[PDB]
Amino acid sequence: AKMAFTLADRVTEEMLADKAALVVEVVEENYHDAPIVGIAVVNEHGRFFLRPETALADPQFVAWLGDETKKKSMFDSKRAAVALKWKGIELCGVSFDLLLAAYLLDPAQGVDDVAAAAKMKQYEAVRPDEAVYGKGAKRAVPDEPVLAEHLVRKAAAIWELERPFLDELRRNEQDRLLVELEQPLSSILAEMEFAGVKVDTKRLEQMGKELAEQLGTVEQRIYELAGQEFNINSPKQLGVILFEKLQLPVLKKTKTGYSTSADVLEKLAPYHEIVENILHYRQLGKLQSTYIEGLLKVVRPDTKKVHTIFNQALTQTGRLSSTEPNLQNIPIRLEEGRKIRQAFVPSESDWLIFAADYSQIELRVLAHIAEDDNLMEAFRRDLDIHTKTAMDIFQVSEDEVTPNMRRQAKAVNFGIVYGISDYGLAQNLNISRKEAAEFIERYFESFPGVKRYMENIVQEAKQKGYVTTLLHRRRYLPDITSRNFNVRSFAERMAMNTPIQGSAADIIKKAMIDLNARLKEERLQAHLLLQVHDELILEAPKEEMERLCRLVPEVMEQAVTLRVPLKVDYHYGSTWYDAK
DNA sequence: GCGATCACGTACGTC
DNA sequence: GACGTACGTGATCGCA
Ligand SMILES: OC[C@H]1O[C@@](CO)(O[C@H]2O[C@H](CO)[C@@H](O)[C@H](O)[C@H]2O)[C@@H](O)[C@@H]1O
Ligand SMILES: OC[C@H]1O[C@@](CO)(O[C@H]2O[C@H](CO)[C@@H](O)[C@H](O)[C@H]2O)[C@@H](O)[C@@H]1O
Ligand SMILES: [Mg+2]
Repeated sequence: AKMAFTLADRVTEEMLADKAALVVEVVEENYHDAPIVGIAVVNEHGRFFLRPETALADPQFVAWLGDETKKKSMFDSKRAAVALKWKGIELCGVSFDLLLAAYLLDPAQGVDDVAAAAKMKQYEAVRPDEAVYGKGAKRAVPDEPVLAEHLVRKAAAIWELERPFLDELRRNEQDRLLVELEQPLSSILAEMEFAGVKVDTKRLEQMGKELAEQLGTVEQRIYELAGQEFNINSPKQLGVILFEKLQLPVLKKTKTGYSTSADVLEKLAPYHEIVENILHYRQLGKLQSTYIEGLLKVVRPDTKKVHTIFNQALTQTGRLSSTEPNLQNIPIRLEEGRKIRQAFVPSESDWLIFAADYSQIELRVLAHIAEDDNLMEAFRRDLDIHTKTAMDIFQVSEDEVTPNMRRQAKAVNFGIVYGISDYGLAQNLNISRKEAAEFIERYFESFPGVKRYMENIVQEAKQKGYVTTLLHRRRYLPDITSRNFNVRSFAERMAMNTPIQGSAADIIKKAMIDLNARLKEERLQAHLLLQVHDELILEAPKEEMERLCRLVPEVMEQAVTLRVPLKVDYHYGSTWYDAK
């Protein structure tokens, strides 16, 4: 049972219709400067397979690819677009992306290939990529006959599934979400990934040296205090030294044995001097392994740039994720690790890094969605929200709020957003369950609208089977009806949190689209480099800083209109570290 | 039997 | 609440 198709040796005009399912196959997981192993086209005139070397060298085919009036339906068009950018070829006219369509229909399905998306509509006339290419290590491109049929079958599925997927998106009121938000964003992410972020490798290498020295020192000190050498990196070996040789108290256990998380070590520090050293060692080693060595491993030696890949179809809440390298988790909390940001620099001379971030976007979204009078007023006054929460739940004036009170109020705020339970809050604040329960109780008394929302949203998830965000993104919560307390509760926390985190995701994605349109209208050279959930990082000529200081915050603040204002802070400097 | 690879638990970096 | 990467350790793979 083979699918019919023409294995063309040359490109013909009927392969260039103004509507087609297109496959530009890039097998390598990381598609940056990666090989395109084959091309497949399916349109009204039939199915075709084209060898990349000839198709991509064909002026007509290249022109067709770049013609915005020639509409293409694809799966993961960003992958193709970026792989083509590295070859100096522009991809335009992508009007439908099955990966993004499937993602929006149900993020939980984990659709990562055409076959997985096709199975949603009982279409199985296509094989999963893994079945054709093999897993991880044994992952190889098969001979042409096998490759060609696979690409043609994927194109054929895309061709057949577009209407069905679009129809369901329409029924879900998500058609604009795909067409006006995710698809345009995909092209923007492609530009961002392709541009990359320049790295000062000399800076990183120098940091590595000083880290190595500091590690050697702490390393020896640890052995001295332990009275013997061992693999500090090993949980088993460490636990034995700490809880057996040194007799430290076992305050927490792990499914496998002794727990040695920083949370536990801090509590053990007063008992023995080795503890602080282990914590320090943990901090330095994390920086050395994950950020210094890890980063230098992925930097391109010729341009000294790192090109992350933003997974736009993975998170259950609509957020993006970042990989190889993950540029969404570069240190900042602690000064030592924060200095790593000094290594992220502008890509051109006399340019600067510009960073803009939303101020408390999640709590502002919560105020809007819950329509809580107290919380909305708080933001209308642009109050320090943690101080305000402390005043309310602890019943004191502003000048009566102590640093510890603000710290705990802040913990409660993070918890309320996470739909946190009394135990979750108790664990984070390191207090009792009942105590944590009282804080939550006081919070709801001060913010009745929020309590009402949390109650109503859980019931809505139960009734509808899912919850939605401002721009109609959805997340199914089948566990919401489980008779298992733990499972159901987790589903409830997700019901309370997804509309918040998800709506914040919708807003910044929209801001990105609005921003790029504005930058183009103004013909600024400034361009986006990264997005870190609630912040946008750009780079631009130093001469554009003044215009960006007004333009970026405004665009981000006006992306959507809520019942409370949106507020954006911004900074700029010679490096990402300096953009503070 | 021996690298190479895979599977999974633990810890920790971000918002 | 949402992520990704590095590590250690035990198990399984691919071949003789
Ligand atoms: O191209 C990104 C896009 O591809 C998927 C598979 O459909 O993920 C692949 O590529 C990522 C980037 O290298 C890898 O992290 C991932 O392991 C690989 O399967 C989608 O999830 C993603 O949206
Ligand atoms: O007072 C009930 C209160 O409990 C929550 C969980 O904190 O939900 C429970 O009770 C509901 C009945 O009203 C069930 O639908 C739900 O499954 C059960 O967990 C709150 O949502 C509710 O306000
Ligand atoms: Mg912020």
